[PDB]
Amino acid sequence: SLSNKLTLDKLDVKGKRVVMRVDFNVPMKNNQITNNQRIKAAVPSIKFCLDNGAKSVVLMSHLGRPDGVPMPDKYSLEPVAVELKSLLGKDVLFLKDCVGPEVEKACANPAAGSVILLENLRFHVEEEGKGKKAEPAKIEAFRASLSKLGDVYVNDAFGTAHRAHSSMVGVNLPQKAGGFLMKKELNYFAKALESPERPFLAILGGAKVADKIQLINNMLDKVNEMIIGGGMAFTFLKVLNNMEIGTSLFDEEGAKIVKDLMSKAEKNGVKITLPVDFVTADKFDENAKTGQATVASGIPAGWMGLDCGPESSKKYAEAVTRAKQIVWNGPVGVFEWEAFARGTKALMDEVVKATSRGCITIIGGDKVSHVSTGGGASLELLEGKVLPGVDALSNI
Repeated sequence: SLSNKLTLDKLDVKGKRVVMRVDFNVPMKNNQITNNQRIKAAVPSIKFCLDNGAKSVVLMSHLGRPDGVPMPDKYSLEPVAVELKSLLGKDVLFLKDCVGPEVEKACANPAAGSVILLENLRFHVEEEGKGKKAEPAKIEAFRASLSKLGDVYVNDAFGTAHRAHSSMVGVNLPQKAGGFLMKKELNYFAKALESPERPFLAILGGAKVADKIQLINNMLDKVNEMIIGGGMAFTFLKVLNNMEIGTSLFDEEGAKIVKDLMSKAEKNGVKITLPVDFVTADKFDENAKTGQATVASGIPAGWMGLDCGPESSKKYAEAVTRAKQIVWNGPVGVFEWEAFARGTKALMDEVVKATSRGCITIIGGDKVSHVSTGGGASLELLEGKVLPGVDALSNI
């Protein structure tokens, strides 16, 4: 909801220093970024600021969960600065901290047009307001320091909008505006949820049932169809079909409530699509020996299902084909491992094809309508919850 919040499009930034919270919390391997989507997504906001004469843009974010200990050897934002420099065609000055005298001096009056990226906010216990306990006078000093780094604050950190952390809710500046990414994300989910195109399909995958209960319930009140996929589905199939599932994931708490989810699906007229066949593995390994199973065959003892199989992909494809809107959150298989990526890659293929014929296609965690930068924050929007990062924006 941004009708009564200040937004970047109406913020005057000419000759002003902008401190901007972003979600640059990007997947990483051996200090190489493996998905730069979250960095690219902040670009419109940054460039609007530069193009309208900001004196500076100070970007701040966390990365991973270093729990309030400075971990520059493992969870440094420095690779992001390098990546952002390409994206912008502008020098990015990387500061090895995010608060204190040195950072304050670097941000006091930078050369016109400067883009500055601070180090991981979570190197300070005062950001989360807890660590692996915070002191109010320390949290206050942390926040007072971030508040010096610009004249105006912008929150473009949609992916972190569910976290009531100091950089998200604690910044004390007269004007705190929602960025273009904040707006775009909220608009898309608001349209999808309040004015859906129909049939409305949700594809939900993931490992467990018990932590997805509220999500599933809230989705059942809005959708026409739901795919339940990923390791979750083994819980449903053991309960509903007494499928023999081997060593695959089994949610003992979620098993107890599958009856109730299906009851809600039924009274709402929601067609549930579960997988019907599987790619099995002999261990939880990328280079495990692999096989095949169906619901009817069962999964042989000692083996686990790590991807859906080809007939499940035809069934998932039936539901995609009928859809005019799709919201997909969670994997249907362990696609980080190529042997177990076919179900996900096939489903992505159908979803891309649906976008080509006019289907609204929303993915979370240009061949689709909207690739969300929010995993958890979007999961929170889908369960009907408030976003502290949005609430804390200044009102008009």
